[PDB]
Amino acid sequence: MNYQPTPEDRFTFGLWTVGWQGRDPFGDATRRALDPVESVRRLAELGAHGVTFHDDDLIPFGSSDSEREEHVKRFRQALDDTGMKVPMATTNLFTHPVFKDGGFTANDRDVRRYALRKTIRNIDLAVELGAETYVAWGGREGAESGGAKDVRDALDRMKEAFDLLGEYVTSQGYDIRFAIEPKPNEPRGDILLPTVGHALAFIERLERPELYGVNPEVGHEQMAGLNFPHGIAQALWAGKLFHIDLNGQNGIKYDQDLRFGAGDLRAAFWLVDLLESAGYSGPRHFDFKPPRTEDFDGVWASAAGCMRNYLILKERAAAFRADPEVQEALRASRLDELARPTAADGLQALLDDRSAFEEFDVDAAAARGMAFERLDQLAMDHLLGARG
Amino acid sequence: MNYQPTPEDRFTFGLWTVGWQGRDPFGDATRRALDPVESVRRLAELGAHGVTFHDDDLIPFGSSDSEREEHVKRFRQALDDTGMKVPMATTNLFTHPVFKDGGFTANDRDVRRYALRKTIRNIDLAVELGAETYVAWGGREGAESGGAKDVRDALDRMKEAFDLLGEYVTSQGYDIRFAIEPKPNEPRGDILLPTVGHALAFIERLERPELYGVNPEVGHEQMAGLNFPHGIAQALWAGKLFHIDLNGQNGIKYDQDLRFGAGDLRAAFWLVDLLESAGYSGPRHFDFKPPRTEDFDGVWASAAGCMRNYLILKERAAAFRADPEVQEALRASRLDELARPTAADGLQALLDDRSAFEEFDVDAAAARGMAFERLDQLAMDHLLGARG
Amino acid sequence: MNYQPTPEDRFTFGLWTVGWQGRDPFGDATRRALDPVESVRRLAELGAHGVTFHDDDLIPFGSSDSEREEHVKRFRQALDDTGMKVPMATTNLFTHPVFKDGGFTANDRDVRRYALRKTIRNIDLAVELGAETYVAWGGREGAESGGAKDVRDALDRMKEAFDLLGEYVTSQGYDIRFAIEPKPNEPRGDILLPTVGHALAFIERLERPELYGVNPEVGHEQMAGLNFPHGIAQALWAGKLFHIDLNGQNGIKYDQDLRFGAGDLRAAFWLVDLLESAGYSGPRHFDFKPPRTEDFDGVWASAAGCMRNYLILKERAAAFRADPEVQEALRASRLDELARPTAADGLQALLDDRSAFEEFDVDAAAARGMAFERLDQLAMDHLLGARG
Amino acid sequence: MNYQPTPEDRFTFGLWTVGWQGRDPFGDATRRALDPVESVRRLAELGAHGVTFHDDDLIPFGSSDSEREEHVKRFRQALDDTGMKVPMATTNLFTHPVFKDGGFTANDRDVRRYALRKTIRNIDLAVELGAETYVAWGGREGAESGGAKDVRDALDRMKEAFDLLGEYVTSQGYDIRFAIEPKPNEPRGDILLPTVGHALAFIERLERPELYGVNPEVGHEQMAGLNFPHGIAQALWAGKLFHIDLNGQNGIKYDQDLRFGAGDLRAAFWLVDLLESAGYSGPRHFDFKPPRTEDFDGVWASAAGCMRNYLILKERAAAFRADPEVQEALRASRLDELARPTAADGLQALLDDRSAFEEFDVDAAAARGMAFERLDQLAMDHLLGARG
Ligand code: NI
Ligand code: NI
Ligand code: NI
Ligand code: NI
Repeated sequence: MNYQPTPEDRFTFGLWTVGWQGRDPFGDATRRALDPVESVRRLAELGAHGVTFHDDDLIPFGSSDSEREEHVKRFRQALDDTGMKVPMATTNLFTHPVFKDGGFTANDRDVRRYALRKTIRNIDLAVELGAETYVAWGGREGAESGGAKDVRDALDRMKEAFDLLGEYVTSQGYDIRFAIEPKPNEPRGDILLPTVGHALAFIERLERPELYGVNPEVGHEQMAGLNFPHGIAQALWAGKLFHIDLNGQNGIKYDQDLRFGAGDLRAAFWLVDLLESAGYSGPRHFDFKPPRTEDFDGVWASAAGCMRNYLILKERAAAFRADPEVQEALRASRLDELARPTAADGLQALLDDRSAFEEFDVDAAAARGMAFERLDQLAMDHLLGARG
Repeated sequence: MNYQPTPEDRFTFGLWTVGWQGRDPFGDATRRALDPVESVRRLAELGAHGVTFHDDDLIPFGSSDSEREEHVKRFRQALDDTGMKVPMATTNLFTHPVFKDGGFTANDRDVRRYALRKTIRNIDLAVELGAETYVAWGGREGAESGGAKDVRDALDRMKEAFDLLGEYVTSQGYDIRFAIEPKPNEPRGDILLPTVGHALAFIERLERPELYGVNPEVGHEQMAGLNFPHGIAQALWAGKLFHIDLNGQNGIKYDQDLRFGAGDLRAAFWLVDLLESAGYSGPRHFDFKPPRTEDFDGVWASAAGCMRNYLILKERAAAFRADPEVQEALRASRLDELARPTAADGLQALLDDRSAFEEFDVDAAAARGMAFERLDQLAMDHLLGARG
Repeated sequence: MNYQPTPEDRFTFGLWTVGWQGRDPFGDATRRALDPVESVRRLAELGAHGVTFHDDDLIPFGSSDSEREEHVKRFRQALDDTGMKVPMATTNLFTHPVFKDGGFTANDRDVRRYALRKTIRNIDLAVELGAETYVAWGGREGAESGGAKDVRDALDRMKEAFDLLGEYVTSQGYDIRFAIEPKPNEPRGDILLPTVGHALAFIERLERPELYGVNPEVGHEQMAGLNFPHGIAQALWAGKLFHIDLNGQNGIKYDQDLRFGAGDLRAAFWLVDLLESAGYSGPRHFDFKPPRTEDFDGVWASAAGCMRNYLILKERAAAFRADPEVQEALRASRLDELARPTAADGLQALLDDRSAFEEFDVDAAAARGMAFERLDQLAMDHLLGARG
Repeated sequence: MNYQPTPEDRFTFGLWTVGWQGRDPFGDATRRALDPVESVRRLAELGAHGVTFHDDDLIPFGSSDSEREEHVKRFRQALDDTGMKVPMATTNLFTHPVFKDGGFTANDRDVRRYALRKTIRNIDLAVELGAETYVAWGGREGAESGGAKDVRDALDRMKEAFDLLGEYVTSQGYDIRFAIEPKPNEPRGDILLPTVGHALAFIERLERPELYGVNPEVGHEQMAGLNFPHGIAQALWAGKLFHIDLNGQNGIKYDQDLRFGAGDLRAAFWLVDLLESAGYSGPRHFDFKPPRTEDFDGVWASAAGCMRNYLILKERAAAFRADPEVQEALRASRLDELARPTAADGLQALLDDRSAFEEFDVDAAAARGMAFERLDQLAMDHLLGARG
């Protein structure tokens, strides 16, 4: 009755997560840098399936074409030695001062062209390493003040950028899809496409919408006070959940990036329930930061904790849905009726159906209790392993 | 140099706004009810263009077909006497206990059919009164707990509802469009389609998307900590801003519905700037509540205040955009460059353009300051009428 | 290994909690009213220790002196029949329209005098029924706008009110203490004494500070995004935690009043840990609302759930502190060193101690990891009953 | 009719504000470092009264006693050359990795002793430079997880630290007072003494309370969604506002530190109104950050903007309080009655006064409107300079 991860569980980590040195807006690094090769090795030992990277995590900004080759070759050798995969890659368009007003929607046109070239270069690298998903997080696309950015022009520029990227992968014959990662704020005062919904809407305006989906992050939707499982359900409904980032957040404040399971524990339970129920089959990626209070031992403890907490929640959610008492409570709360069409009989039969209105007993309907609290206490008992 | 509204300004109010009696979750009504006919009269005297209604604001729930006719005829006479119009109408699907688990996405199928019949009935009434926009606010669509609602099934049901409504207006030959009004929470723990972005995305999945747009509300996006002007810009970009609701909100807390201009005053300034600049031509609707501390004199003072504050902001934003010093600062901050295509030369020329990457001087670009703070202080001076 | 409450567990409920009819700002009551006598009976059957009341919960506003006697006598008989106690009482100074601008700090002086008389009358009643704690929640003390309330004058008035109440109980020889209940907002735009800290500070300015403490509520501090267990620790440190209100809240939004255990589950765990560890011996009072989706069966299910979730958390926290692996991790994280004085040797020895500064090896100290993540994963394993 | 600051206006800035290089959690510095001597010079040219510093802003961490002397002597010469004063100083106990778990409440006892020695050393320096106020911001005192910190022990340690500091300044005969600066979160998950109220309460438990007050910051109380002017009024009421930090914040999110006037503009108006009305006579200190989008020209523009926006608000608030129409509206809203004692006649006369209860006409009182909306629209007109 234990919780050891296997590469079959598809757990992945970014190089930048366990390799975060602990620098925050008020303080210096508390840990030395990690060689990517060591991270790949340590993570493989913990049971992880693969790793992800920003271009600049793997190849130091300003590297010569040959230094580049050397960096990649060592990385590739660590992957061969461990069996680790690289399912996703992304571009760093936020750290260098040149991106201080954004990458794809910077006001300066020459910066936007440069942002696209830096991206295209890394897409080729990611296809070579086998990635299937290319993520875009526009961390610097946004503003601190109202006049600094015309948002209709900036969306035109954002669409222009993504359309060109889609032209490029289709012309090269690459099999890779894009995933946009929303965040409402930080480091910009307000960021463009702030939530899963804004990114889903945007995508429908691209030339080839089928090439793009979303990469939602637990803590990001919670920084807007939103229900993350609800957001994920809408993305699944639209057919657009191409990737997901897992972590923990305690409410509306700075982006904490705690390990998965920390923060809002019940939201984590309902998220795992939904992913496993909908048969989500992509990576379970952790975008998190071991607190700067920790040494390297606490770093690996924190990474193990991410995977452990997913597997415990997976087991409690599976026990909840398999419990006959729970299946009866779902029927008592009429979840089965929610799944049936309101009016498969069609508009005309509905208009002619007097039991839908003229003779509907509104008082008897209103008196029916929904029985949601007992259902929710059953879900609580199961999460806490208190089923008696 | 004053600020009197005229019916040309297209200011509208819901019957439920100035007619709110002051009941809140912790206290009794502090004001008597208003006859709709008196509200129409008082508002006409204040300079308003028109009024809006929920079915149940105008016709008491449970009214006989003849009481109904009487209520409508008196209303129509007040409109004829004053020249007031009715540009928008909506359905009350949230007050009656029968809607306690929602209208279109209630778990009980018979409640969902009833919700659609109650709606269709009011669409006919709204077309008779001349409305051009039919608003839907699903205030009860949502949940307090994770197991109570499968969100993929509920979105199926929501889409089913809106598709049927669109079939009905097209079969009747009615010229009316729908506008969905998002809200993140309250009165449900979490509400479905919580933000402008989620509603825009949803619409793209309907059978006839062209029939539907959004009706965003200032306070609702701010209850999620989001930038309302940014949200409106995205709706304008998508061609979907069919209506708008104006009011004030002080941050993330219960829905305050203060008069427009109250709450976040700078957001109000940038919103007015954007609406007038984009040539938004629909109603300027106020969805607000005079505080329950007030008597009827304070009610009409609060309603006048809404319109006054819009006209003052309109004048300050127009002065800001006409100021030659501001047009020069916009150029200094490269807003003009934001509006130009990144790569009208096409993908291949970009890939071959060495100044976009191989020979891009990243250090010189990064050193360019954006000059946003002086621009923002110019916007502040103009808002405060302190231009010297 | 089960979780049945007994009157020894000191669980109490307000009449207004299970008796809430479901009216919210957007909808009608969904449940009939409960007779106080039935609530006392049902709660006794569930294992509760006692009940609490507002004056107006027990005696309808505007009751004649004799109707009053009748209401009290029936109540007293239900208490005798069940063994239930009344440890706390409070005043309703927020529902009647007369309190729309507050009770003790209303701008109208005659309303403030009336507020004090209504209070004094109920203190006598509470002493007769045996209450030991008199709670004050100034739900209407505050403002929607900046000019409406001078806050220094209002604090003068608040202090005046509480000093007079203390003069009265000391002159009558009553053994009862007062507890102030903070809330940051709702129903007023901002409420005075918004958090536990503001109320603790205020008390130190009263004539007889020893007579007053706080009654913090889980959801209220969380509506300000604060850490409720931290807040409770500060109140315990000051010797001022005279009572506590338990419930659940999902983040910063309207006051949800969910059952205890719902909302932020980890905060609930750390709260129970602290109360049991500090030996808090007052009532465990639930101030919560069964969702309006529920019928009376769901009401009693929700109330049982409050007590069940406390007892489960109590058992997991006790298991955590008794676990030898956890006691070793606490030592590894230096919690033992936190409890020792920094400088019991005194100022002069510290100034003369060169190992505190001149010869302190700052680099070796900084490299020590705090081991907090493993400790926190041990706390998680224990909460989820996953200890292996 | 313009807005030029003079040293009489008592405007001050921290060295760390205009000298912030632009490093944030996601990106590199965008500006070179500033020599303290140049900042003192540039600020003097802008009209500032003085500067403040952390020990480590002025003397690089790890400096020899002689390098120290050199740094101080150049600084002192810049002060002599410009006439600038140093009214406040503070300690950096948050940047160095040694303070990763706090300074005064770190779990490691040797770190806490070192924190006190680093502090005492800087108090002597501050007294030499003439400061009157010594500020303490415990940015690292707090936790990311529940078990990492026992908050009652940590408050014991915090009190121990401040008592020793007070023993030291009294034994040295120094005339300097302490001011504690609260913040609810960031960089720790939750920080101890999170709001003005918590710090006021804490102080009352110190050995010599009269030596300590608060230094509230606009953005910090707003990160908890609180009303900053209300908070300042409570501090003034307690006699404890020894210093204040001014800046701008857009709601509940990461600490933005925008220039004063940005963020919530109406809160800024009511704050200035209160400070000038209560005769606050300390420094008007700006703790803010010029956005990293800016070059040095935008840095000085942003600093000028702080002072300009204070002087504009000062003029609008003074015009509001001097307006006879406003004085009449204050009387109409009964602000004059708020300032009168509720019961100067005493408890016994109140108990015997039948007009306070037996014969109080509650219905007539309730019908009185408070007239707050017209008052608030007068305040808006004055702020926008739209008085007609
Ligand atoms: Ni994040
Ligand atoms: Ni609203
Ligand atoms: Ni509450
Ligand atoms: Ni700050």
